[PDB]
Amino acid sequence: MKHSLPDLPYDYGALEPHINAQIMQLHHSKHHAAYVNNLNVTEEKYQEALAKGDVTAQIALQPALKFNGGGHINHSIFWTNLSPNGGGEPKGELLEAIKRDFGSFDKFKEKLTAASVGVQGSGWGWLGFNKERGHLQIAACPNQDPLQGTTGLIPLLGIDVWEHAYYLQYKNVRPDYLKAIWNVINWENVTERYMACKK
Amino acid sequence: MKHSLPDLPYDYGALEPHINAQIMQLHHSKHHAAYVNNLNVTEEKYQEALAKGDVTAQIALQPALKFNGGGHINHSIFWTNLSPNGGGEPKGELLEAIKRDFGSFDKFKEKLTAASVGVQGSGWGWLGFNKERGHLQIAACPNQDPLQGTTGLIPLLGIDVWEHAYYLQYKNVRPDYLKAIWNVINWENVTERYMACKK
Amino acid sequence: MKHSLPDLPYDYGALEPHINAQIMQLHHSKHHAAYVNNLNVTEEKYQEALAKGDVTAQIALQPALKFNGGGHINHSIFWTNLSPNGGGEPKGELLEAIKRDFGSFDKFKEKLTAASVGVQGSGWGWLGFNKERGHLQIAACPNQDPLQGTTGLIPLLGIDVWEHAYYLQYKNVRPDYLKAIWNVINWENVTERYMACKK
Amino acid sequence: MKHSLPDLPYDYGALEPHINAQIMQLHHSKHHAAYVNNLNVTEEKYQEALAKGDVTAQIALQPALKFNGGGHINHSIFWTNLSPNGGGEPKGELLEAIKRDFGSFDKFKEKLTAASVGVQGSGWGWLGFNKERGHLQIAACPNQDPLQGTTGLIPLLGIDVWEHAYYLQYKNVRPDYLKAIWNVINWENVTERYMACKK
Ligand SMILES: [Mn+2]
Ligand SMILES: [Mn+2]
Ligand SMILES: [Mn+2]
Ligand SMILES: [Mn+2]
Repeated sequence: MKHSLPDLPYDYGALEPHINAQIMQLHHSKHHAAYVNNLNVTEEKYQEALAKGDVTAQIALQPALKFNGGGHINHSIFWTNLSPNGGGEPKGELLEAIKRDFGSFDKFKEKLTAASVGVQGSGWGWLGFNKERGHLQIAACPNQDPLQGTTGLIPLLGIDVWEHAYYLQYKNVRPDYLKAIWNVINWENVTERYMACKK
Repeated sequence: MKHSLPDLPYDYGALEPHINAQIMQLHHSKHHAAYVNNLNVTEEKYQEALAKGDVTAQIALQPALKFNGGGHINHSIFWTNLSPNGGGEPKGELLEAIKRDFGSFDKFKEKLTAASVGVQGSGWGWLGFNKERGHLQIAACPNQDPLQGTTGLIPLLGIDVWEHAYYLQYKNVRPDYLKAIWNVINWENVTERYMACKK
Repeated sequence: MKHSLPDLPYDYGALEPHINAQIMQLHHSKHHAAYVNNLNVTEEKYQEALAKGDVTAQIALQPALKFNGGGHINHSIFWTNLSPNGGGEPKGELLEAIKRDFGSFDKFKEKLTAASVGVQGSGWGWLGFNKERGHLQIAACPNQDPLQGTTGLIPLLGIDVWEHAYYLQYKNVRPDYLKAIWNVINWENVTERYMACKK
Repeated sequence: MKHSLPDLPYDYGALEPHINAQIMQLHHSKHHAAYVNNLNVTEEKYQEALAKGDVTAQIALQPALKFNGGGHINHSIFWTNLSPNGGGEPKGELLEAIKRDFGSFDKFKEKLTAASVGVQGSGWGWLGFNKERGHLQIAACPNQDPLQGTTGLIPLLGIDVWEHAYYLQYKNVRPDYLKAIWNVINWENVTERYMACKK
């Protein structure tokens, strides 16, 4: 059905000094663009194999489908999770859910930071919503494996810990990047995603 | 177009005493039948998701697509790899390739046996053809991961080491099953698959 | 110090008609016995590699360490999770936690059944305790990957869905085995494991 | 047995302009150093669990052992695979093996480049020696999974395609990094590793 690179909801430098403009521009215009481009190529090749009934070709295409498809899913959410007007704490029912499920907002930040810094290799840290249990949940995903597609949790807030998300600015020091990104979390967007999870 | 369960090319009791009739009937009429049906179900849900551009739904279906699709691929080859007219050693160029790539037929049997008995959990041992290198190659695959779809090798001979392939007759002693199955290998079919790889 | 095969706490035929005596004897005296012995073999080779600083040899041994070590861990819990005095529903705080975290005992049974029947290939379904969140949690594990070692959840109740756990009696119909096993769950043991988690 | 960060066999700027000095210094003094440091911590924790017979703790430590242990193995080989005096083509039996197993030196470069650029996420491209088959073989490894520990192939030449190996200089354009690194391949070292594989 054709996938497209979404416009960034802000200027490439809007998240400075926490994530610099060179990273944002590369991350959106090169990395996410490649995922979209390679996803469209892979989807067309899957339509051919499916019409041909070639199951071997379908299975051979699965790694590229999950990698680029997950990449598209994850980054499309990620851009909306950040804002130049972000930072601080959420309000209302989301903040109450965070206190109820994690103890406090500070304890939640520790848990999500720990999950993000604990990713060995490329991956993502996620705050998600468990619809079956009706409460928040933190999970980590490898490479571009998307949260809902691989675990069923509804994504609320994602932290990209691929090296291209921080290396130009923070080099190997991923914890400095994790501390900085809290200043640009768009809690308005995370609240919207949380409210959508409830009828 | 759909996928269908192939008829077994021989009687359910044709491979006794090496593989008994209760195993052959369950393995074909229950296990393979389930894979083919569930593959068609999974493909239909993927057909819908692909047209809808729902990448999350596509990625969520990948485990079932590889598992049932691989199940169909692997067992369809497996039935042709066995025959009451089987056993012994291959002839002609396949035997020459085995001696060239593995040293001898007996050395090849140990390597394929070792790969099959070495599967921890469910899986398959494979003799394949490496098209890029132009020679034979042995590999092991977990669960129903199909050989060509996951490694690119062209399948020539597969050994199913799922417990349902032997447990009723050999119980926990997988090596006893592996010793017996050499008596029913259809080297005519494996030779046909090998000759198709070279041109 | 070594690891040893624990005696089964009941007769091999004590769980009939739900799990027959041939399965119980093979499962304990053949399968679990193999895991314990091979675990001790693998640990000794790792003991040597660790003292030698041979990291390649250590890493090569990890699949066998997790597989046989998990095999020992999982089955040692499994035997205590079953009893001829089992069946029915738990009492006290465990039942209260089940109702609180899953809605009802019946809803909990479906979720654990769904996780167990959903294992593609060999594996286990688990009811566990999340120490960080302080509540119950269901998870599925592949092959012999143990629950606490791979996810941190404390094991309370495990359902072995390897084919050797049911095939002789129920053949391919894993749901028939899952329905039967609820009749022999030792809720006294699961309650003991749950109460140890809270302090 | 205590692991230590090996000295780099050359100056941090010795591989310029192909890999810049900032990358080499970060790669050796920060990334490899961390692998060594975290490996030593993990090994000490494994000795405690092993003496305690805590198999759960051993299995929980396996990801960090493979990650940091593999990281140490892979980078220790990598530094020796490069040299300011490198580039060009190998001579003697290694060059003959490359021509025999891959067709030509240029075709081999294409195959190893393709394997390296094909790594989705973090990982490594390897030219290895298959001792059982007695010929060269190309393989790719995810994250820090070491070649010999996970596949049995003897490592001859490794290409690190983690983003920290090239991103500061080449950004997202991994193919430009792969083309440049051929100018500093230490074929003297690769030849030594190849000759050691033969009696
Ligand atoms: Mn990214
Ligand atoms: Mn089968
Ligand atoms: Mn078992
Ligand atoms: Mn590196």
